Amino acid sequence: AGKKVLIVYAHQEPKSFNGSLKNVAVDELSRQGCTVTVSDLYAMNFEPRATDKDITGTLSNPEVFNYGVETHEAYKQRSLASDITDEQKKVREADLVIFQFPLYWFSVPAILKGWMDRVLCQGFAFDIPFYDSGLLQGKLALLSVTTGGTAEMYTKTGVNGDSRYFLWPLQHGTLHFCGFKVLAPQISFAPEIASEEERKGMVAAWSQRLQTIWKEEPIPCTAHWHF
Amino acid sequence: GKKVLIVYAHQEPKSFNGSLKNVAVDELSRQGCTVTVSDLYAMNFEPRATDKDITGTLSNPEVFNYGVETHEAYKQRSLASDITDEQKKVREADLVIFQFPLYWFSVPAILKGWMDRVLCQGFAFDIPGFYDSGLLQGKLALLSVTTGGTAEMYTKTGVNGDSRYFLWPLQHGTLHFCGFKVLAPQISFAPEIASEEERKGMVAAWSQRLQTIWKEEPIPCTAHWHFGQ
Ligand SMILES: Cc1cc2nc3c(=O)[nH]c(=O)nc-3n(C[C@H](O)[C@H](O)[C@H](O)COP(=O)(O)OP(=O)(O)OC[C@H]3O[C@@H](n4cnc5c(N)ncnc54)[C@H](O)[C@@H]3O)c2cc1C
Ligand SMILES: Cc1cc2nc3c(=O)[nH]c(=O)nc-3n(C[C@H](O)[C@H](O)[C@H](O)COP(=O)(O)OP(=O)(O)OC[C@H]3O[C@@H](n4cnc5c(N)ncnc54)[C@H](O)[C@@H]3O)c2cc1C
Ligand SMILES: NC(=O)c1cc(N2CC2)c([N+](=O)[O-])cc1[N+](=O)[O-]
Ligand SMILES: NC(=O)c1cc(N2CC2)c([N+](=O)[O-])cc1[N+](=O)[O-]
Ligand SMILES: [Zn+2]
Ligand SMILES: [Zn+2]
Repeated sequence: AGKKVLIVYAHQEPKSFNGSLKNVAVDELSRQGCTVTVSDLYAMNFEPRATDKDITGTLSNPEVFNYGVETHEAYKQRSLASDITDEQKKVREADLVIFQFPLYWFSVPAILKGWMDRVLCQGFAFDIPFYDSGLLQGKLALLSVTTGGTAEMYTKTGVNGDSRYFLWPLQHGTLHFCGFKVLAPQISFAPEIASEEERKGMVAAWSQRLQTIWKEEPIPCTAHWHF
Repeated sequence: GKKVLIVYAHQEPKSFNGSLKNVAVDELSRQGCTVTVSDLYAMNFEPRATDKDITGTLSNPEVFNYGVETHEAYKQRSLASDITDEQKKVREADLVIFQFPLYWFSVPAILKGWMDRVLCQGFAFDIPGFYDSGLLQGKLALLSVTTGGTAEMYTKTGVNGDSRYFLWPLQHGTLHFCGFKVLAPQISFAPEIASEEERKGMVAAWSQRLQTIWKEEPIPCTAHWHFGQ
């Protein structure tokens, strides 16, 4: 009872296939009785750049600027920019964080990379001394990604290599590092090339999966699993 | 008459990344290379991929698709001038160096947005016309990366796994995809942790390698190189 879900959504176009996957997730989780929140990064015009503007008032060291150190101190002293702290409050509350994005250069769009860079700061998401000691432990995360390339292109012997290869920085380097349990990713291959029956199939496979995500076991987020 | 582009992503000129950038400029300049630096934070480079990147009529205003609309805008010469400025720098370069701190096992978002917006279809690749037939064929690229984690942490049985694991999306998914020959990356491990002499050692090791980069062969940018299966 009482689950909270955050969808971090990174697509420019509401009528896009990513938009449809986002809306189906909202409708399905909402129908289940979940509390749902969406961060529509493009709609918020989310700032992706990691700068000194992220710290309100005086800097820890004005002579030489170190983003990691200065955000860590600002977090502790409650003087991070309000857009960062609004996102952190959403993450703190969520039991599950879904990231919904098109694959850009085997990775996340820059706007979503900037959300990770700015929101997941030391003191909040991890400290030194991460992974299993990571501060977001107990939370689930699940990447829902769309690609331009077909499934066949993303195999061990295909041009792009296994899709698990590009997931490692996101799943292990980021999500696991912060203490998340990672659910198996949802990959919708090459929707722009797909038939309208296929696109419907992939959208329904997504909603079908959402009906039972609370029963899913996390993946073993290991080198072995990805490689 | 070699031309070099450094795409540089650090907020602070006094940083370790700034030092590596400066010795690259100094050393390449001393050899007689033509050198350009794109200092992204200093340019306040726009990382977001939006419809502002296209001037003039969208091909399909009703449903906006960034890849389609930028491809068409490239061909029509209606991309925003900050994108076209960077493309002219890439077009002219024999060697592109990326210099950046590792952020979440990847590039900082500002540099990610440079890749997302500069390397568009028609310019960097076509469908078909990618990997070994990518449009930037004949050009060299080199990642010069700094990390918070030490070398021990970035081994096969280290906490982070091998450093080559995180290089795949950049080296293969992006640089090789666009037709670049990729040189072996320069990784400067954990400079904030290092001693004064070890930081100097790492700077001098970069300088020293640059003296001879024109003699280097590219790596085999393969799954086996990155992953050893
Ligand atoms: C900078 C950049 C870098 C990229 N790098 C990579 C990369 O490294 N690797 C890779 O594989 N790809 C890459 N791509 C391709 C990219 O991942 C795809 O273009 C994207 O995933 C397609 O998803 P979409 O939401 O944008 O689809 P859309 O084009 O918006 O939708 C596909 C079709 O589905 C339709 N649709 C919408 N909703 C529904 C619904 N309810 N039911 C049925 N149909 C519907 C739409 O009308 C549309 O025709 C890159 C693209 C860009 C722009
Ligand atoms: C959002 C974020 C995400 C991150 N994710 C990762 C990650 O996934 N993995 C990881 O390993 N790390 C990660 N880090 C750490 C990051 O990679 C390091 O902080 C960065 O690489 C350190 O490089 P720097 O240039 O900033 O060093 P600096 O902060 O500048 O410090 C290095 C020292 O070298 C000194 N120095 C400068 N020039 C010279 C010179 N000429 N000779 C001798 N000494 C000199 C400086 O004064 C300084 O004391 C992350 C950091 C942030 C903020
Ligand atoms: N269709 C594809 O296979 C494709 C398409 C694009 N662009 C056209 C959308 C990109 N990409 O931009 O990196 C990459 C791939 N890819 O398989 O690595
Ligand atoms: N020093 C490290 O070990 C380190 C430090 C940082 N931050 C403090 C600079 C990050 N990181 O930001 O995810 C990651 C790692 N890491 O090895 O995966
Ligand atoms: Zn892991
Ligand atoms: Zn390759």
